[PDB]
Amino acid sequence: NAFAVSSELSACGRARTYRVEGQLFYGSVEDFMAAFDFREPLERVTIDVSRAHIWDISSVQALDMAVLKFRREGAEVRIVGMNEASETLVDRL
Amino acid sequence: AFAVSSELARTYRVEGQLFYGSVEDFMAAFDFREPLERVTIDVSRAHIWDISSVQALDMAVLKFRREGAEVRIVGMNEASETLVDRLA
Repeated sequence: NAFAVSSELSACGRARTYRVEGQLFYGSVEDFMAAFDFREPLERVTIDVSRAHIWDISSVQALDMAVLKFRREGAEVRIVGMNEASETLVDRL
Repeated sequence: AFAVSSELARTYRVEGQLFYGSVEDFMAAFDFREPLERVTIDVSRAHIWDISSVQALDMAVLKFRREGAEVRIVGMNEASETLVDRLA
Protein backbone atom coordinates (compact mmCIF):
# COMPACT_ATOMS: atom_id res chain seq x y z
CA ASN A 1 0.00 0.00 0.00
CA ALA A 2 1.03 3.50 -0.99
CA PHE A 3 -0.21 5.81 1.63
CA ALA A 4 -0.25 5.72 5.42
CA VAL A 5 -0.94 8.17 8.23
CA SER A 6 -0.25 7.65 11.96
CA SER A 7 -0.42 10.05 14.88
CA GLU A 8 0.94 10.57 18.32
CA LEU A 9 -0.71 12.43 21.20
CA SER A 10 0.84 14.62 23.81
CA ALA A 11 0.86 13.58 27.46
CA CYS A 12 -1.59 16.28 28.35
CA GLY A 13 -3.57 15.65 25.19
CA ARG A 14 -2.98 19.17 23.87
CA ALA A 15 -0.74 18.43 20.87
CA ARG A 16 -1.10 15.80 18.13
CA THR A 17 1.55 14.92 15.38
CA TYR A 18 0.21 13.24 12.28
CA ARG A 19 2.96 11.34 10.33
CA VAL A 20 2.17 11.10 6.63
CA GLU A 21 4.17 8.54 4.65
CA GLY A 22 4.11 7.51 1.00
CA GLN A 23 2.24 8.84 -1.98
CA LEU A 24 -0.28 11.67 -1.96
CA PHE A 25 -2.20 12.11 -5.22
CA TYR A 26 -5.84 12.46 -6.21
CA GLY A 27 -6.46 8.82 -5.56
CA SER A 28 -5.33 8.93 -1.96
CA VAL A 29 -6.88 12.31 -0.97
CA GLU A 30 -10.05 10.77 0.44
CA ASP A 31 -8.23 8.42 2.76
CA PHE A 32 -5.86 11.22 3.54
CA MET A 33 -8.66 13.51 4.68
CA ALA A 34 -10.26 10.59 6.59
CA ALA A 35 -7.08 10.11 8.63
CA PHE A 36 -7.54 13.36 10.62
CA ASP A 37 -9.92 13.86 13.55
CA PHE A 38 -10.83 17.42 12.83
CA ARG A 39 -12.95 18.10 15.85
CA GLU A 40 -10.65 16.65 18.44
CA PRO A 41 -9.92 19.39 20.86
CA LEU A 42 -6.34 20.38 20.52
CA GLU A 43 -4.20 23.35 21.05
CA ARG A 44 -1.53 22.28 18.46
CA VAL A 45 -1.51 20.04 15.44
CA THR A 46 1.56 19.02 13.36
CA ILE A 47 1.13 17.48 9.97
CA ASP A 48 4.48 15.95 9.08
CA VAL A 49 4.67 15.17 5.39
CA SER A 50 8.55 14.69 5.34
CA ARG A 51 8.18 11.00 4.41
CA ALA A 52 5.66 11.57 1.62
CA HIS A 53 5.56 12.92 -1.93
CA ILE A 54 2.86 15.27 -3.05
CA TRP A 55 2.22 14.38 -6.69
CA ASP A 56 -0.57 16.74 -7.80
CA ILE A 57 -2.23 20.07 -7.07
CA SER A 58 -5.37 18.23 -5.75
CA SER A 59 -3.28 16.86 -2.94
CA VAL A 60 -1.69 20.15 -2.16
CA GLN A 61 -5.10 21.69 -2.07
CA ALA A 62 -6.31 18.86 0.26
CA LEU A 63 -3.40 19.54 2.62
CA ASP A 64 -4.27 23.26 2.69
CA MET A 65 -7.90 22.37 3.46
CA ALA A 66 -6.82 20.06 6.32
CA VAL A 67 -4.71 22.99 7.69
CA LEU A 68 -7.64 25.42 7.44
CA LYS A 69 -10.10 22.96 9.00
CA PHE A 70 -7.78 22.44 12.08
CA ARG A 71 -7.36 26.16 12.43
CA ARG A 72 -11.05 26.75 12.33
CA GLU A 73 -11.43 24.34 15.27
CA GLY A 74 -9.05 26.41 17.34
CA ALA A 75 -5.77 24.53 16.71
CA GLU A 76 -2.48 26.13 15.91
CA VAL A 77 -1.20 24.16 12.90
CA ARG A 78 2.32 23.44 11.63
CA ILE A 79 3.39 21.52 8.53
CA VAL A 80 6.68 19.86 8.73
CA GLY A 81 8.50 18.62 5.63
CA MET A 82 6.50 20.51 3.04
CA ASN A 83 9.67 21.30 1.08
CA GLU A 84 10.70 17.63 0.75
CA ALA A 85 7.06 16.44 -0.01
CA SER A 86 6.46 19.05 -2.54
CA GLU A 87 9.91 19.09 -4.31
CA THR A 88 8.58 16.50 -6.79
CA LEU A 89 5.65 18.34 -8.05
CA VAL A 90 7.11 21.85 -7.95
CA ASP A 91 10.43 21.45 -9.76
CA ARG A 92 8.10 19.82 -12.34
CA LEU A 93 5.40 22.65 -12.20
CA ALA B 1 11.43 -3.14 -19.77
CA PHE B 2 13.92 -1.64 -17.32
CA ALA B 3 17.47 -2.37 -16.34
CA VAL B 4 19.66 -1.60 -13.28
CA SER B 5 23.47 -1.31 -13.20
CA SER B 6 25.92 0.23 -10.72
CA GLU B 7 29.37 1.73 -10.02
CA LEU B 8 31.53 1.39 -6.87
CA ALA B 9 30.17 5.63 -2.66
CA ARG B 10 27.94 3.51 -5.00
CA THR B 11 25.68 4.87 -7.76
CA TYR B 12 22.78 2.71 -9.15
CA ARG B 13 21.61 3.71 -12.61
CA VAL B 14 17.99 2.74 -13.31
CA GLU B 15 16.86 2.92 -16.96
CA GLY B 16 13.71 2.16 -18.88
CA GLN B 17 10.10 1.83 -17.98
CA LEU B 18 8.94 1.41 -14.37
CA PHE B 19 5.50 -0.09 -13.90
CA TYR B 20 3.49 -2.07 -11.43
CA GLY B 21 4.53 -5.35 -13.04
CA SER B 22 8.23 -4.98 -12.48
CA VAL B 23 8.51 -4.05 -8.82
CA GLU B 24 9.94 -7.17 -7.21
CA ASP B 25 12.38 -7.72 -10.07
CA PHE B 26 13.25 -4.06 -9.45
CA MET B 27 13.75 -4.67 -5.67
CA ALA B 28 16.10 -7.64 -6.58
CA ALA B 29 18.40 -5.32 -8.56
CA PHE B 30 19.75 -3.87 -5.30
CA ASP B 31 22.11 -5.25 -2.67
CA PHE B 32 21.06 -3.50 0.57
CA ARG B 33 23.37 -5.82 2.75
CA GLU B 34 26.52 -4.26 1.30
CA PRO B 35 27.51 -2.06 4.21
CA LEU B 36 28.08 1.38 2.54
CA GLU B 37 28.54 5.00 3.56
CA ARG B 38 26.66 6.70 0.64
CA VAL B 39 24.33 5.17 -2.04
CA THR B 40 22.91 7.21 -4.94
CA ILE B 41 19.95 5.85 -6.88
CA ASP B 42 19.88 7.71 -10.21
CA VAL B 43 16.60 7.31 -12.02
CA SER B 44 17.22 9.92 -14.64
CA ARG B 45 17.31 7.18 -17.30
CA ALA B 46 13.96 5.74 -16.19
CA HIS B 47 10.30 6.59 -16.53
CA ILE B 48 8.10 6.17 -13.48
CA TRP B 49 4.67 5.49 -14.86
CA ASP B 50 2.52 4.81 -11.78
CA ILE B 51 2.17 5.26 -8.05
CA SER B 52 3.28 1.62 -7.25
CA SER B 53 6.60 2.10 -9.07
CA VAL B 54 7.46 5.22 -7.08
CA GLN B 55 6.45 3.52 -3.86
CA ALA B 56 8.94 0.71 -4.69
CA LEU B 57 11.69 3.35 -5.29
CA ASP B 58 10.87 4.90 -1.87
CA MET B 59 11.08 1.38 -0.29
CA ALA B 60 14.47 0.72 -1.82
CA VAL B 61 15.68 4.12 -0.65
CA LEU B 62 14.44 3.18 2.86
CA LYS B 63 16.27 -0.20 3.13
CA PHE B 64 19.57 1.61 2.09
CA ARG B 65 19.04 4.16 4.96
CA ARG B 66 17.88 1.36 7.38
CA GLU B 67 21.18 -0.60 7.03
CA GLY B 68 22.30 2.20 6.87
CA ALA B 69 24.04 4.43 4.33
CA GLU B 70 23.01 7.98 3.50
CA VAL B 71 20.85 7.74 0.29
CA ARG B 72 20.31 10.44 -2.43
CA ILE B 73 18.15 10.44 -5.62
CA VAL B 74 19.23 12.01 -8.95
CA GLY B 75 16.67 12.44 -11.62
CA MET B 76 13.55 11.88 -9.53
CA ASN B 77 12.16 14.93 -11.18
CA GLU B 78 12.81 13.72 -14.74
CA ALA B 79 11.98 10.04 -13.79
CA SER B 80 8.68 11.08 -12.28
CA GLU B 81 7.97 13.68 -14.97
CA THR B 82 5.88 10.90 -16.54
CA LEU B 83 3.91 10.33 -13.31
CA VAL B 84 3.38 14.06 -12.52
CA ASP B 85 2.25 14.69 -16.09
CA ARG B 86 0.15 11.52 -16.07
CA LEU B 87 -1.69 12.62 -12.87
CA ALA B 88 -2.15 16.27 -13.92
